[PDB]
Amino acid sequence: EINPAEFEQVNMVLQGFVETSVLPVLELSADESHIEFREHSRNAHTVVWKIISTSYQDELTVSLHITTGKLQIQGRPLSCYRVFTFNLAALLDLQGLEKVLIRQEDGKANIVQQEVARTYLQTVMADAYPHLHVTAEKLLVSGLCVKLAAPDLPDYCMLLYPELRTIEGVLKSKMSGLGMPVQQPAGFGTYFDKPAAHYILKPQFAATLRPEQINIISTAYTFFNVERHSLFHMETVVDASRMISDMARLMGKATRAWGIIKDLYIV
Amino acid sequence: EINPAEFEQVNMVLQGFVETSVLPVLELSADESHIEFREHSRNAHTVVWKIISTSYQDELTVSLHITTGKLQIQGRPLSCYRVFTFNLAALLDLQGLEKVLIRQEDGKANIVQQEVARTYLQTVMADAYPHLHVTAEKLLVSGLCVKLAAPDLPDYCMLLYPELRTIEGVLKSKMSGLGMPVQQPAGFGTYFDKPAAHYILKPQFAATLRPEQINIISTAYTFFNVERHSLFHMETVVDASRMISDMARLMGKATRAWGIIKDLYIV
Repeated sequence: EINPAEFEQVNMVLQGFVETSVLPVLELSADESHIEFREHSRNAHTVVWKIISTSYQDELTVSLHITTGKLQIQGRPLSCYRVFTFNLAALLDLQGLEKVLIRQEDGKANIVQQEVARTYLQTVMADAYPHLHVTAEKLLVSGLCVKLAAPDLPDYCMLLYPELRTIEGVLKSKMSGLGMPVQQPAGFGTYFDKPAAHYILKPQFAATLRPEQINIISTAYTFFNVERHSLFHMETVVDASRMISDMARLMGKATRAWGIIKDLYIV
Repeated sequence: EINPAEFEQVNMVLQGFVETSVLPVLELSADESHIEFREHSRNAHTVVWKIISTSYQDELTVSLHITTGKLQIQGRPLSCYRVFTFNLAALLDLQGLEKVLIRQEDGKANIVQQEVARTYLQTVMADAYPHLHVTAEKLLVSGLCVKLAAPDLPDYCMLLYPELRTIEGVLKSKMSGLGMPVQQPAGFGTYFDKPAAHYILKPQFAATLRPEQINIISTAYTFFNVERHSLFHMETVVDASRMISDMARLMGKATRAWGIIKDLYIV
């Protein structure tokens, strides 16, 4: 089989944006070692940026229509798209999140009864649910509505974005509160070694913690890192046999993610 | 406020029926003390039954179009409708179940990703999920899809049907396996007393059981009886302040029901 993402064209418009909101998303995107951005043009009505990959040939055009608040994304749904929409995701309303995650118009996430999707999230998070940050709760509920109404797609891998962005925020605040700030250079990596396939906290940082703190931080970062690396580096384009074509398999990854999120809050 | 159900007309058609399937549903319906049915006409193509209430003036016309398999229901969505569709519910496909529970055409339960609705049910049922009867699992999953895609309704009370029918089946098999068969005359009631607002097993039947068996059977039957009585006797028409206008409140009843179902299986 062949992954269809590299033959696909993206040209979508997202509502309710101002430039102050878009700048940090571009900067976050450019923290990836293969991603950079630049401003291409600016006048009174429109500002256009270009996100490019320094590895594979790829360029994403992002246009803010200032007067209307509309943010347009144009290109292919490859690495620049995956990176930019990941960092954009927590800012989006339900309509916008669905568009970036399923890459179609006329999605149906807006027909899902939100209170029923919330009771789903309440059940899985259990004693973690009241600890959820406002942004996380909204992203996870909106992400559940997107999963619940997803159309038939060849690859569901992008539907894990709400969980992975949520892991990122909780991991960041948890490590920061434990004396391990995560900031722009080095990032998470200054805290972890990687023998075999798993990341474990370096000895000097582990030595300050209890064993359950050590374990949840290491297992959370490993899951976040491996899953996000696979998405950002198009691993399922390079190896189409790894496409998540089964929604039950996607949910298997989502339930694992929910368990990590839960543990990150109750420790 | 006023409940709109008594001003509403129902005329819907359900797919894939044969007469052998419909007869027991009519007979079950006529086990209610205020409900009776009769066959009105029969030829080679169509058989028509009439369900009537002996209390309030109400008549439901049920027509089986034999050649096409279509089962038509015509009347008002009052007591005969509530009783007949309750006993019909476990027989219906997703489209049919949605029609009887929301009373509209063009529902959207068919766009819900079933595997995501299943993982919802798997999470709430926990160690009970592998114990679920085939019919119960299908009804609960289909019922979840109906809740998830329900349109804006003034009264969501009917959306508890999948849970209440499921409680009924598990309660029946559990009591039967414990020496307490539930059959057509007397029914459940020959096993229970009712002091105050709660049903408790009669002493001679309690004396054979362990305390947790006694408690779950009594709390399950109380919930089933009170909730179903309120639906069958139009309590939210008589007292419109009790309409379940909030989907969060409906889900509160559904989660309680799920907990009873769970306990009924793990005892």
